[PDB]
Amino acid sequence: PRKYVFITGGVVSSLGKGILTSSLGALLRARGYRVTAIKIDPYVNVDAGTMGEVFVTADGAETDLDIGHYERFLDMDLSRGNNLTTGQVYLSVIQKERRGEYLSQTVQVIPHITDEIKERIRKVAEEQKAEIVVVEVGGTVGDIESLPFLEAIRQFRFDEGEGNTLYLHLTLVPYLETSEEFKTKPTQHSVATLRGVGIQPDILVLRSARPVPEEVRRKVALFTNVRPGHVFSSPTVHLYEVPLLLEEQGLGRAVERALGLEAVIPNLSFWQEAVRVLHPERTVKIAIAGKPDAYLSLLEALRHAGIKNRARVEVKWVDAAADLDEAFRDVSGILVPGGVRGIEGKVRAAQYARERKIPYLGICLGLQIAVIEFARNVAGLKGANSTEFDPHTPHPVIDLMTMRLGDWPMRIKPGTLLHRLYGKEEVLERHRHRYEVNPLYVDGLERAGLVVSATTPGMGAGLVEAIELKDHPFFLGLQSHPEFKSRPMRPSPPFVGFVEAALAYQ
Amino acid sequence: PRKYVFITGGVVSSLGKGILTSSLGALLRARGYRVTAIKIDPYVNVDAGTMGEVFVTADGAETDLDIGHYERFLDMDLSRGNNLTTGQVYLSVIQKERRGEYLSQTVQVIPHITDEIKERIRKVAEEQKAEIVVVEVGGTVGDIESLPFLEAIRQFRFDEGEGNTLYLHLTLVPYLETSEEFKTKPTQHSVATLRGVGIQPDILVLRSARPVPEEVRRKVALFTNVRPGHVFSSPTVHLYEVPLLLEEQGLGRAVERALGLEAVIPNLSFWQEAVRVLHPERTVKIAIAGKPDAYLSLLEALRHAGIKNRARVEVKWVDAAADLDEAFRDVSGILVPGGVRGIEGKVRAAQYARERKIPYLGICLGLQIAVIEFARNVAGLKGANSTEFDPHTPHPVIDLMTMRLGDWPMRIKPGTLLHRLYGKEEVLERHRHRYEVNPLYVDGLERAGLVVSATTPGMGAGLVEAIELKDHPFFLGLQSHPEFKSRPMRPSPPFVGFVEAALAYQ
Amino acid sequence: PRKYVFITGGVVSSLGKGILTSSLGALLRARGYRVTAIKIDPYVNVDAGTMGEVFVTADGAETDLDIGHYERFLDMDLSRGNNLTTGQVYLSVIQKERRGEYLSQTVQVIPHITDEIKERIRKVAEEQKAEIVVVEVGGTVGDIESLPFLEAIRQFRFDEGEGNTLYLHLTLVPYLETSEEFKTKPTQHSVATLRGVGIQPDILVLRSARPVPEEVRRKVALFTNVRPGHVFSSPTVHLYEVPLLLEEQGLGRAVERALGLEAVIPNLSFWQEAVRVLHPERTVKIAIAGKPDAYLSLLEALRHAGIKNRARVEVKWVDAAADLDEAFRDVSGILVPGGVRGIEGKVRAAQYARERKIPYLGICLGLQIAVIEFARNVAGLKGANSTEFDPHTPHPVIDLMTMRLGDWPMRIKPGTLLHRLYGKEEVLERHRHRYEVNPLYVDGLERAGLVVSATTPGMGAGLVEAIELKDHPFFLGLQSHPEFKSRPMRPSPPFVGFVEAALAYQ
Amino acid sequence: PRKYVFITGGVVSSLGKGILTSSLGALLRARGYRVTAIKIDPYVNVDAGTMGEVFVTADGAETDLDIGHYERFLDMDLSRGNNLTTGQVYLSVIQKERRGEYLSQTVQVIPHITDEIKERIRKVAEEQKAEIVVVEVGGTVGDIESLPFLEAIRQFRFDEGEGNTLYLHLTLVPYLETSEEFKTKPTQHSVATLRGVGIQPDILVLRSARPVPEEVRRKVALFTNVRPGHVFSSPTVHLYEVPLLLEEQGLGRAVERALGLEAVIPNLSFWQEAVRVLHPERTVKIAIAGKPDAYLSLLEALRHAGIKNRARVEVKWVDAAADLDEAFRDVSGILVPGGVRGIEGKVRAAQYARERKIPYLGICLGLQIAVIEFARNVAGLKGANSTEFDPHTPHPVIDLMTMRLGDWPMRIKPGTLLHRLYGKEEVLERHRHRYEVNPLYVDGLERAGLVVSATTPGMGAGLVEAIELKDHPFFLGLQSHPEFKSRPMRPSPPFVGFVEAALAYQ
Repeated sequence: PRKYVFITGGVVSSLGKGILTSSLGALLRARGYRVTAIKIDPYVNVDAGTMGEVFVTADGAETDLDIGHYERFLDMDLSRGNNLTTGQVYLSVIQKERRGEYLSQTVQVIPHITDEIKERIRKVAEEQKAEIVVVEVGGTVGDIESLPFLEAIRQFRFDEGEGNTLYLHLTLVPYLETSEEFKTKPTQHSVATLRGVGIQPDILVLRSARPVPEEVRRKVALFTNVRPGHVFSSPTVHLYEVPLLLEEQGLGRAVERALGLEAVIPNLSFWQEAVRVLHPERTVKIAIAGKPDAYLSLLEALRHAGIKNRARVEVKWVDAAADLDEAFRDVSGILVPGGVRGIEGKVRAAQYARERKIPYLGICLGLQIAVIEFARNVAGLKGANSTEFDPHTPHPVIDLMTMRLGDWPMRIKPGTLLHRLYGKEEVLERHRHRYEVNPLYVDGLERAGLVVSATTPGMGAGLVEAIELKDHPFFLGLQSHPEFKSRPMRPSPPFVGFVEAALAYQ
Repeated sequence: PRKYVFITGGVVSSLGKGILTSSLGALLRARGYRVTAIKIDPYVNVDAGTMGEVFVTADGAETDLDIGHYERFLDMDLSRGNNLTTGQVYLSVIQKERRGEYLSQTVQVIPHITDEIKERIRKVAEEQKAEIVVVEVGGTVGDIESLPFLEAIRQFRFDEGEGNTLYLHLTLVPYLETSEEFKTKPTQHSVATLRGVGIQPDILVLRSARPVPEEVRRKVALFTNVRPGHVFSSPTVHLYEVPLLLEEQGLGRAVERALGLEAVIPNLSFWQEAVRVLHPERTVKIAIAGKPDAYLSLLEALRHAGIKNRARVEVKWVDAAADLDEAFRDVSGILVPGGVRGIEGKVRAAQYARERKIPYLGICLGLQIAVIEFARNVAGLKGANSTEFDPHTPHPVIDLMTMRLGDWPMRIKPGTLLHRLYGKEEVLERHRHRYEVNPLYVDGLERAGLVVSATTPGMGAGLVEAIELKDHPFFLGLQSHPEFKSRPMRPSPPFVGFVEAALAYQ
Repeated sequence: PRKYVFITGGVVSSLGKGILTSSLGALLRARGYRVTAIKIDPYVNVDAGTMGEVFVTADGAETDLDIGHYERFLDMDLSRGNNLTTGQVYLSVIQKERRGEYLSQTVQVIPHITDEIKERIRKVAEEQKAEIVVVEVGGTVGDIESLPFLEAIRQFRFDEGEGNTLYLHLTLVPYLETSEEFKTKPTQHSVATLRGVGIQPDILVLRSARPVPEEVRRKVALFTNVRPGHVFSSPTVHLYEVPLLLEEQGLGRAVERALGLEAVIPNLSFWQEAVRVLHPERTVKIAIAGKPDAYLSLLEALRHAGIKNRARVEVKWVDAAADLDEAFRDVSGILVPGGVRGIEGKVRAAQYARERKIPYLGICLGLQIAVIEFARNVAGLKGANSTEFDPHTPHPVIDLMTMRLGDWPMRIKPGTLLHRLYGKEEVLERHRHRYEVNPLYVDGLERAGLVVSATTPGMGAGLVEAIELKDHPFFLGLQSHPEFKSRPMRPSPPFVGFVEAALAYQ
Repeated sequence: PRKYVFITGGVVSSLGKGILTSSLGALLRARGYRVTAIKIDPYVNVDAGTMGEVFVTADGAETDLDIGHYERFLDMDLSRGNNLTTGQVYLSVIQKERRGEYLSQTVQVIPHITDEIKERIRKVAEEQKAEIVVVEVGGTVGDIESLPFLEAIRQFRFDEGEGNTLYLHLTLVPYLETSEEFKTKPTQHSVATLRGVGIQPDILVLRSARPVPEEVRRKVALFTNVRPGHVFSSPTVHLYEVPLLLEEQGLGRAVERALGLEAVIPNLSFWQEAVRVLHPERTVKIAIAGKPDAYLSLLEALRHAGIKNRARVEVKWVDAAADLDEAFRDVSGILVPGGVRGIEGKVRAAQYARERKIPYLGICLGLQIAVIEFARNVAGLKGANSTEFDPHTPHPVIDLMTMRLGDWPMRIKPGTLLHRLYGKEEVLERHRHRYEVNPLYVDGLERAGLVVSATTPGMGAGLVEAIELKDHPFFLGLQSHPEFKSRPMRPSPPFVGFVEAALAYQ
């Protein structure tokens, strides 16, 4: 029987519910279960494409960044089905009643919208063969946008039967220094609101400025009709330790028993060894061309890399005149991420990284920038540009034709720098872009020394996917967003390679 | 400054809020104000077309039947803009965010859905030049489907300023015979729920099995923070007296003062004279071919007619073997309404009404039935039928090509029975049908004695709009639904004529 | 393990929750369980003495009339402990904190007031050796006066463990004739309010103008998270059939299983036979001197009597010039109940009943009235009166010294009319009065023919308890309220005797 | 017309509502209004005597410490009537219904308890001739203990009419460093709960870890239906500046206009000059014999004193072997406060302060300790003690006979050290103690050099009120708690004198 663990938030948002969901899911995987995670975003937006970073799943769905957390903690490919919104649900039901599919019935929030919500939850869990599905409800309990979702998950208790559903609630326990006292009132009120929509939480996670004492934890239990052993503290601490400490506190065992599952000692060797590496062995500083959650998967990628290279990575944020030497001193690498509203400054950094032999990695726009840079100062195409930043450029080396989305096959040219990192001839990488290297200028660029180490069969295409130079210690650029597939258990090669050269340059 | 009177319902629905809205609006018109009414239906259906009768406005919108009440009490043409639903609102906002119109913003119920709601209310009121707009909120206060609408109307207090908004709340006051006591608790709780969403009602209307005593009314006032003079009883009583009694109780004056309007004695002569006629002068019984709210506008039309002919009309519901003579004894007229799932029985009644010279009126399907009937037993086209009830008939006198919606121009053929009733050459009537008289069979039908007293220039067309026979005392059929435009101040001619002949046949 | 069944009410009061509580308790006794009932009255009054009738328990407590229902259905003596009020609870806790018993703690509603509430519930159940205790919460769910009590009973689920508590909720399902439809919305909202204070009802009882259809019952179940088999109808029907029909519907079995009790066919022979007698065999009409719930136990007593005498009793309410003959024609008995504000009219009826040999029974004041009457027109003590209605009377045959409360021993004088009815020499009867027969006038009254068939040893006393006359077919008066101990399984003798003579007089 | 400003708290308690109430009241006094403050404590305790410090008013009432804040900010004597509790209210109403004062009525929370609450508020305001009364509701909005009080203050809007009541609500706006963002959700929810009990706050005060930005303040306004100009920040900052900054923000003007009062520039010279002194001119450190809110009035007294002596006072908390010299180095004074559970250690400090000529001040127990000390090592009465700490002492110099409460007249012996400080012959000081100097030992103590500089005429007495020694630079002890009357506008002499000598000893 499939088990469902619902996680809601109260008092205030931003208390790390995404990580909580991710960590609980990992704790369940470490017990040998087939797990999946679903993020419910109560906003009216159909998806996150009109929008913090927008994560992209293999199927091309644009989603909330929590999906990326879930993928990294579960080491699992998710899909559009794992990110539910108010817009999707309402649009879906509305179009159905327009097609008369409800057979002249009067469609209401309950049960029509709620039925749609539960159906989507079950559908994705099915397709993903999940034994335990962790569903995180976005927003804060109380706001009206979450009501249809709260009623939907509440109904699961009856639908699934005894022992197959569990409700966790994350809340804030303010700490007042003046009085030096913890306040449990907000938690009490939030739980009362939950009960008001018909839900009694089984487990409570408390987040506070300081770790929550058992005395305070026992108080919260007494006033929320929650067993003391089911109240936990969620202190501020390397995100990789989160699942470790939660397991140590008993959250794993708690969820396990409440779900009617025979206890299974969890294998947390990976996470332990991961945090182990996280005193390192070395420490290199790389520069990122740009002006936090906007680069979450990017930063995580550098993290994974640092680990594979038993080395800590510091990140200096360079915001791109010729006053670079300083901005780039004490740095062993330059990374131009995907993007915007001004590109010459980066075109400058690419130029610099290229002539000073500083490890370089351009993602999406970062690749197009190196190409614009190469074309100008090497291929001799003055004013070369992307039609995105100059529609009238005489040399549109980057032109048209978020269009390419999700996984796209990339064919790696043998014996290239790109081939060394992947060690394979073909791989899939996720896309989200509308501009590409102009086919017409590809001949001339290679004649000048620009290497096209990757292209796509299409899906559909035949476009350039990666560029490099046989000539600097490390100069690579890819059109896709390799960070999106990067996982702590499997770092993205471009970043592993980039970090390596940064260590060699050190 | 435009005034807004919002009317909500509590405890239970079906207490006559539509009539309350209509009556208040009429009381305001009798004071010389430009008024309009808006019905908010919280269901997810975009409109009422996938669905009680479905009213059709002049612009072709399919709406809740309350619109028809508003049109009849206000003697005013309304539009799709006067019937707001959850589907419309959400679909509208969703499509806007898909077109990026929200400029990368995160769309939420508040303020995006609520802004859309208020915008639609103001838009329609503008186009209709309303000085006072009465907005009725469907559903019952408390259910979650109404929350976005309750928050939207609540915001009007602040947006419109002091003296420009008023909130009325209709509730049920159960009466327990055993104890012989009135119960005000439900009202108290409902008002508390309203306050919970931020609304304090200014006026309360109490509906009970028996009229509500001032003692009970004064109690409700004490426990709802509502002035005693602002608590009224809504007893069961001819619907036309409703506005009269409400005015007599002081509801008119109350609304007037709360809105900051100098008192104006209302001119209720029409309604008074209307109820005056409603001991009549005569009394004819007509038969309606069919199996209540499903024929609301139909029945109202007969009501208006009876009034124009200073005569009361009884309605025997005939559900169509040759055992008609009985079913049609003591009756002076036969009416076949628009429709379905079986038509031969009506084809029989048309046949009967035709050979026994019994006043006949067919609406929509009722016209097509007389044509099928004529074609068979007069034009000699055995098995003649509409392709709607027999796609394989050898003589599809009624075929294809709710397609035609709203007002369509009808050209009345001079000196016909149809011309006598309308006394004009051209008029507009509202449509809602997909089947029409087949052009190919029109020649042969007239040669047999069937008169085409009306057709349409199109919009688009050239189709038959009305049929009759120079030969029986009254035999008429129209493709449109003339009942939809019928108002107590202006009865629909086809029904006025139909009732007349019924009196002559008497 | 002791089981607790809590019964709450929603929407409106007065739906017969007292009878529901009584009936459920009887259904449980018919299964061989030791049962007790507790009435919680949320008003601030300490008890019902400052106040519908005020019932008096054997220990002298003045309580709500529901206690009398419980005693009659359970055939059980209850005590002050079975009627809990807000005043008692708060006064109790307040006096405790004044005596520092809370050890310098800050006393709050929760847990101090709530602890007091649960403690009183358990205390009484203990003393009464109850296996299943039915607790009825007065008032309507939602009002703030019941909050401390709702929180207290809610806590019992956790305190008592799984299978030992059950929550029943009685609500109103309005019926609208116009629409001819049942409304379940109020029930839905009331249940939502219950959930808001943390309670999910296990069983729902629906009360409506007409019996509630399974269709409506199944709807309520769907929208209240209550199993369909746990939703019952509480129709209007002889109160003695109530437990019968509730058992037939499955309420007995339902409660049984939810409490984890092996099913036990109930023995409902008594109730069946009782309703059996209730087409009678005869039918006598008696008159009650007075101007409904005010005489509940009185009327029940006549009911019990009628049953013992296989005869139906009609009650003509006589409100006491010499125009009695009419007021007392077609009547075979006169009863002057306890009381007031005017007594001469009754003094007249006593006079009449005495000279016309009409069976007479005076309770409390009714006895004192016969004595005033005898003293005047037989003992020749002009102006004889009670100092309660004439402090200056020259012959205070009734004087001072609700003072005597509860059970008081009565010694029946052998071979008297009072001895024939009780067939015993000594019994206990419940009191509630301050005025007594004046000792000084007792000698002279007997010399005139007034028989003192009962007195009290005291407790404390030596006062007259009953009077009669060897001379009329039946003339009896008691100082106590024998109706209070009258039970359908054991009618009160004075009433059994009174009804008998009424049959003989017939 | 009397104005009422109600102040409630939400989200969590302890945000400084007492100071807020005090500060607003002072801002109103600085405008020339007659003001008073009332503290409502929802706990069930009748008063604070069974209990943070317990403040004592002139009439002998034992109250919450907020009363002391109000007295200090308003420079006004308050009474038991200014501290309302749930116990008082319920006990009061209960005793009234027991005396039948409600005339057989059924007493309920509403309106009986609520009527009692409003009556007490108005009664005290009357007796205190208040033009504007500031009422602070203890507890947090939402908890059920405050419901009767919230309903009572809500009713004032209707009772007092337009422009005479204003509602202020203090809430917490958590600040999350990780996100570096302010959270307004809790405020939104708390305001929604207030609206749920029928109250819409007119003004909001926001308390956060960091001052609240106008951006956040404007957001809160948008989501609480509160004008932006009526939203203020309550930052952490000398408590005397509080009223200054609140006035600078516009809170004074805001309250003024909402109350319909013509603006009046406030005279805040005192508070300004007070904070002016608070960089001082000097700085002495005194020791307090003991182990925070427990000594609030005590500490405030030292504060007032420091001000009168243009000097800052540091407080070293000495917890009383002969290892004093250290514990008392760098200190210029010793203060033994009222109290307990162990006194020898203090007896030691008194001894030390006496032989080393260190300014000493004993309050209540502090005086009795100096007497026990004197009697032993000067009067030669070995084992001398108070029967409170040794019922068997052979020399009970302190014995019996919180008994003496509130203001008691003290007669100052001319030309004494006690006379120099007060400069008057007679004054009133507040008491709260049961033990007194034993009359029998007074002769012998003076013969040994102990000076009785004060006694009481009684009320009732003739007991010692103060002791000193002509011989050390400053050695004083009083039986009363002079700190209770100490106000920043009028420091308590004993403390002014004590601080002076501490400066001289410096």
